[PDB]
Amino acid sequence: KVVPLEKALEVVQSFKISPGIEEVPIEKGLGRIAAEDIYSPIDVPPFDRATVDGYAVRAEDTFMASEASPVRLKVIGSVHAGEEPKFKLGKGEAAYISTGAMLPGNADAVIQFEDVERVNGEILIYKPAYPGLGVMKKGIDIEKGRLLVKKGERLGFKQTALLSAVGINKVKVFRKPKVAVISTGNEIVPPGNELKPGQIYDINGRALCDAINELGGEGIFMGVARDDKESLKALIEKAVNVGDVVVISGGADLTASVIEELGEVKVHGIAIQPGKPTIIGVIKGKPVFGLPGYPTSCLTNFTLLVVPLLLRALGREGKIGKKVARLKHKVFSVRRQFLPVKLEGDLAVPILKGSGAVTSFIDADGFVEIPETVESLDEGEEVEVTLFKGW
Repeated sequence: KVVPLEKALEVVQSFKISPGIEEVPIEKGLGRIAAEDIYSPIDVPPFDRATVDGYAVRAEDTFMASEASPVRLKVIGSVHAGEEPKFKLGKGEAAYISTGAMLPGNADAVIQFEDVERVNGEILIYKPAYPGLGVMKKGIDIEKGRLLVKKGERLGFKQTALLSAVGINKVKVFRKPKVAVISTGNEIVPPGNELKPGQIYDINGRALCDAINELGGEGIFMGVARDDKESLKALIEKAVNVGDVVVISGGADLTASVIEELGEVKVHGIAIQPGKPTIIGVIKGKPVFGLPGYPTSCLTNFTLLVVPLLLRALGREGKIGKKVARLKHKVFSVRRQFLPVKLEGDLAVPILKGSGAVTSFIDADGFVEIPETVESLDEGEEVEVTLFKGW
């Protein structure tokens, strides 16, 4: 019973994963996803600071200053980096102050060191200053209450430094959605083991787990399941207990039947190429996906069906990377299909069968969706390409 992609998409949208929220020290925030917006808790700078070395003054005391009749101010103190001024300026009084230091009480301007003449513990001013001169006022860099980090934003070194800059040492991030991954096939064996003729090593299990780790979740490899009822049912049961989501690869009706008896199968077959036999169900409230065994097909279906679910769980609901490009060759195609392509600059190079399953996986940078109609893609004509994340 094949159903359109849109329906399968609506079904996944109906699912909702809530990994929960946790607080981690700021030094452990790198790579995590912010669970909610974060607004600056303080003004930056947190006080009026001098922007040059010179003399803090009450601007008004310099209004009558002229080259002919300079104003004379008495230097009564000083303010250096890190100090909280414990005095204020009276009329006709000034204070030496270094760049970055806090202005003493009543001061509203700083006159550069070179623009005054020092005499007997006093200074001569020949030009009137104005409030704000030589000063970075409190909150002019970043106003208290300003949005610093958005919900769903990944914390890179700039974000963690920013939070540190405003005194934040604990941040609320989404716990990593756990995805239990299973590889199915009588020919599959885990790496490290010796191969017997006829067997191959798992590739999708590791690929899925790490892609999941990369997007922000926690990929847990449950292992390899033989293509039979007992083996598969036992592993799916364990997967359902350790993860919030279960993903199985091994296609290209046993898995569907196992899911059907452990829970419910919402989708069984999708009107697309590849992924025709793709399964989507629910066991004990947890989404379960049965994807194709062919590497690029598993990757394509993973991106189309599982990624949106995971992104939404991380408040990234709608974070798919797309890029336009022109084909390097003509493409013939029947049913709605997604063609794996390699991006060699601004041109999309269609990937072929004979190149091999692994080589195709390596070369696939993304896919181009060709309408259920059909026709030919011809050369160039620019096509939208959904990329397979990155790195």
